[PDB]
Amino acid sequence: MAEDWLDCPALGPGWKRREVFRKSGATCGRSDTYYQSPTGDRIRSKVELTRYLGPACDLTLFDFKQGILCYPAPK
DNA sequence: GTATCCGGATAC
DNA sequence: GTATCCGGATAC
Repeated sequence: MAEDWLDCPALGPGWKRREVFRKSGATCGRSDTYYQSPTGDRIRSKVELTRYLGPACDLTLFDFKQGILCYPAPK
């Protein structure tokens, strides 16, 4: 178990992101990144992330393939 | 029972 | 047509 859990500053402390290069079947070869909340919540995408954070807390600067906030805020 | 992963579904 | 997110299923 434990494929590769890496930190995820795209949200805050506690968050963890992982990479999944498929395993087989038909979709084999695709890479899916899964990340768990910072203290209790399984999110598999940005929407799921926007859920535990609230609908008003959008995440357009969050990378679904990396799990990081490339840019914090403009002004 | 847990855990991972596979596959597709939907959307306008 | 593409893109993204979700869900369940299986596994032993």
